[PDB]
Amino acid sequence: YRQLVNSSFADLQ
Amino acid sequence: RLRYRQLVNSSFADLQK
Amino acid sequence: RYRQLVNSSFADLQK
Amino acid sequence: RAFAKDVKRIVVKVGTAVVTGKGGRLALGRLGAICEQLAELNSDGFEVILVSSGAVGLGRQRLRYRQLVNSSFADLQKPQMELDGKACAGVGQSSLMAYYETMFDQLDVTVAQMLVTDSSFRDKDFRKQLSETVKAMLRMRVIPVFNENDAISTRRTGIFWDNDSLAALLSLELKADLLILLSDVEGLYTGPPSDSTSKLIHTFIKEKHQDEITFGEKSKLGRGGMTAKVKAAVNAAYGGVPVIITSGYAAENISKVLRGLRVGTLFHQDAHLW
Ligand SMILES: Nc1ncnc2c1ncn2[C@@H]1O[C@H](COP(=O)(O)OP(=O)(O)OP(=O)(O)O)[C@@H](O)[C@H]1O
Ligand SMILES: N[C@@H](CCC(=O)O)C(=O)O
Ligand SMILES: [Mg+2]
Repeated sequence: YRQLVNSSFADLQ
Repeated sequence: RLRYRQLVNSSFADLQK
Repeated sequence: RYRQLVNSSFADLQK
Repeated sequence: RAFAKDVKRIVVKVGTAVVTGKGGRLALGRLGAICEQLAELNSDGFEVILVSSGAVGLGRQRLRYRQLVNSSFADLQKPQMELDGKACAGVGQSSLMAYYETMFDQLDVTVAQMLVTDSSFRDKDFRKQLSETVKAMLRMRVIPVFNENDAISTRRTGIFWDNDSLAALLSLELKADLLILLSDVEGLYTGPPSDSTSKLIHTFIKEKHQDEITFGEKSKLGRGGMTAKVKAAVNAAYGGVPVIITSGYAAENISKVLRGLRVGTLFHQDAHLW
């Protein structure tokens, strides 16, 4: 989660 | 392109599942 | 402040 | 409107309001109609010089989305600050020239990116070379797209930091016949158009329409709004260029003005003998 909350929409891509 | 659209429309609570 | 952002969509944040 | 017969060099001007509609989105509806009308005019033997504006809005919108895509969720916590005082402008001018090309490559009319600063102007020997260049470019049936470079400037006299005045100066320098100032409203009213007290006028008399023109209780400032527009028009008229202010949310109007159908407001140096 923290990773998800500390990620870039570009990263999420 | 469709993956981009899906990610643009998704809700953060949906990026976990 | 938090919950909204959590459930909102990247598009939405662009309002 | 008798001058409409003998005009073969016009300087139209689309303001940011005309170009952009919602959320830094090019008004494809308005811009397309205006470009189509300009292409039809060009074909009918008319030197059409286009002075456009709206790069700042497009740059602001695209740099917004280029922040949120490259932002961390934590960042989304606090409303982001100003994007920039000049970079939005840069990106937006790029985008606008891009659009124009794409559109003018459908009706086969070539355009050139001529960007001029206030310092470049006022430089002796510049007010000429620009002149000659623009003349040759018009001669090969090309439509220039003038603008004010807001990305390499240092202002943060001469041009009035507005394309509207830029239009005026260029028109006087390039020795144009007419300068059109397409805007959102149907012309120069007697104040704010919302209330019924303000009434549209059709000719700007020097000593008549300078007592009931507040330019809105609202002072635009950013684009100088109307006051600036009226000033530009007056200056252009005085130098020897008739100037007409008209709505731009309807391109068809341009043909009516050029053909002569009593539409808009006239800022003519022949006010006494009219
Ligand atoms: N005296 C007036 N009569 C009619 N409308 C007015 C008056 N004063 C202010 N306004 C309003 O303010 C606005 C001023 O428009 P403005 O000239 O700033 O747009 P613009 O030409 O796109 O500016 P720019 O291109 O420099 O960004 C008009 O849309 C008009 O509705
Ligand atoms: N900065 C905008 C125009 C600024 C203005 O409204 O005059 C551009 O370069 O296109
Ligand atoms: Mg203005």
